[PDB]
Amino acid sequence: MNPKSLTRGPRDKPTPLEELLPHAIEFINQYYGSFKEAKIEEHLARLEAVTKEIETTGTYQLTLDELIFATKMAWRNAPRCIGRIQWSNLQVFDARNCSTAQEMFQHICRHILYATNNGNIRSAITVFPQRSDGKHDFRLWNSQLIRYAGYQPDGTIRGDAATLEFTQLCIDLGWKPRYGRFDVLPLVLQADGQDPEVFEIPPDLVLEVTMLGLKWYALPAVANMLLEVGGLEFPACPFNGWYMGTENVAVLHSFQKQNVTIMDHHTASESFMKHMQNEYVLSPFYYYQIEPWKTHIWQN
Amino acid sequence: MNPKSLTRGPRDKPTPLEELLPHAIEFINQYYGSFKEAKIEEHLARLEAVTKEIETTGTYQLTLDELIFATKMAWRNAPRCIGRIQWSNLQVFDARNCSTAQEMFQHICRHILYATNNGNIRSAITVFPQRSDGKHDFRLWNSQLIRYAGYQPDGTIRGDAATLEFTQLCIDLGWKPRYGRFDVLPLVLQADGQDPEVFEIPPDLVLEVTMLGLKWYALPAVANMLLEVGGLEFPACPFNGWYMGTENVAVLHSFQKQNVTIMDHHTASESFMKHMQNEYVLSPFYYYQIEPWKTHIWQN
Ligand code: HEM
Ligand code: HEM
Ligand SMILES: Oc1ccc(-n2ccnc2)cc1
Ligand SMILES: Oc1ccc(-n2ccnc2)cc1
Repeated sequence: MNPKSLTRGPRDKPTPLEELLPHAIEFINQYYGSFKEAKIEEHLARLEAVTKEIETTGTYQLTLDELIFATKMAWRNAPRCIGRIQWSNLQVFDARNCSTAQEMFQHICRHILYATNNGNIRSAITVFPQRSDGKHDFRLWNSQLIRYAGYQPDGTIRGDAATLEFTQLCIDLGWKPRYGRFDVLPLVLQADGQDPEVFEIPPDLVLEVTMLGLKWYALPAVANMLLEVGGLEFPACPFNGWYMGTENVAVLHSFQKQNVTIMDHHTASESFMKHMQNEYVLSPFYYYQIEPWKTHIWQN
Repeated sequence: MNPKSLTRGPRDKPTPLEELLPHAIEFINQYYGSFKEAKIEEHLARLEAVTKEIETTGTYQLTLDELIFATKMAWRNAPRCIGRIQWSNLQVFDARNCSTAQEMFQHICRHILYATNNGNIRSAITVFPQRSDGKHDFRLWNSQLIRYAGYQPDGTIRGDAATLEFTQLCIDLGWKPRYGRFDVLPLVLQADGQDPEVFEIPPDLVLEVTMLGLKWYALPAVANMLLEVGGLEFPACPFNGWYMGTENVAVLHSFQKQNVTIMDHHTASESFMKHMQNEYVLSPFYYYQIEPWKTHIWQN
């Protein structure tokens, strides 16, 4: 077996041109090939401009349309994603001009607003600036945009056991811990390679389904993966879908009763129909990363 | 003399409760004693929960923090390890929820990525699921994560003489032998007691220092030892440090010239300083095991 690593790690220098160029050329071919027999002269013109740009700046910028295509192909290329059957139902937010953690926060607020849509969940991805030298990365330190804290004496955990470590990190970063079963964690946002800053999510932005005391948030958003395309790496690119029912009877009932989208049969059929409507190593690809608190060099 | 065996062998049944319990109790004491005079009520609460768990499930689970403490104390307890002077400089990856060999492979990929760190080596250990009945062991059959193959007519060996036997095993397992001096061996990974599966390491994951033709890999990682803690046994727990210069002038020069960490005086001083920064029979312990191809019962 020759599996590939599903993880893409940090860099300390820009991707070498002899490495970047072949990957860019190949992505551009994939993009223009999606037009089948059309746009040969456009394809060649784009190859030229991208090459000059790489040779002159050391890197290159995707067009918006190339970016959109890439986010959708990367989704189509996600082996375990059940939602990838309707990969054309994806809203893209272009945050590649983002500079600060405060601005990252506002972009994420918009994403959560749009995607949650009062319960009528819509799939979205927000793409922050691409990796340059690897010393100025944008990262979300959260695993998901919305997730409950987990607190550890008897060895048992209150909250989400999966967030024990990250929760402790937020505390260490000055976040004030409640100790409930359902405390929504703050966003921990890193911009331009700087130390991360901590932002509470406005509670009204968090839609929850009450199930006994049980409760859960409506929006499943992956915060911590990296988008690769044409040799470019985007270490900050949160995306969301909607929940599968499986990840109990009460749950399937409560989401449906509160009108929050889940992947039931009707939704599967509806979203696939909408997908077919739009019809009028793997790359690009979403990689896992190393948890950033294990690799970050603190400014202070 | 009453030396202890440095080897810990296989089991065919779970550790008996009358044996496990005293060891768990003692480890918990060691863990809470590291808090000196604090957390007496927490200590007692943990003793209770661990005992009930052992009595009800036949075993118990460490908290993440207990696991981390154990990996570091086991390192501190390693008699021949020169690096143990800075035992607090250890990154822990928790893979105790691993199920398959494919997943083991991805965890090891992450470990190699993190630890190699483009040459700025960082010490890490990845802990796979603990032994249950001894019939579902996770094992790495390699002695090191990265090591060159050794090929034997005149009785001389091409490659690493220390891997003659394991190399032959990989071939028997269907791995296609080149016959160079520096062929990186595949990972041979056993999950849940099943027959091992063979995985080529992605070449880009392997950092090498070119010294004449001489060459060598940057990352020294022990693949085949067992971590013991509180009566629990972890038969798969690869860890790495960085090389000592001694294990030639050209070598010390080439690593330093390519910026790959070795235990020179500066590094010794730097890592010890970082260690002191963190300051704000033996158990736990790393045991040797019997080479698994000598004990494994083939499913097919
Ligand atoms: C519209 C609803 C969607 C559904 C129902 C869905 C469902 C899932 C499920 C069930 C998994 C597997 C998780 C596990 O292993 O337990 C998954 C993984 C994943 N999803 Fe989605 N997803 C959706 C949208 C998206 C979107 C919009 C993207 C990205 C543009 C995406 C990218 C991924 C990736 C990269 C993974 C993990 C890697 C892998 O699949 O191997 N998904 N998704
Ligand atoms: C950071 C750099 C490190 C250095 C320079 C270092 C160096 C060494 C050396 C020189 C040996 C002796 C090998 C021989 O006998 O020829 C050794 C053995 C060993 N090391 Fe390390 N080591 C490091 C990190 C680690 C880590 C991270 C662990 C585990 C968490 C570890 C655990 C051991 C064990 C168990 C042995 C063999 C048993 C024994 O010491 O008797 N070492 N190490
Ligand atoms: O913990 C999570 C959350 C959301 C996930 N997801 C959303 C869309 N696709 C996967 C996956 C895993
Ligand atoms: O053959 C090896 C490789 C690495 C080793 N090591 C790494 C860290 N500590 C020991 C020891 C022996």
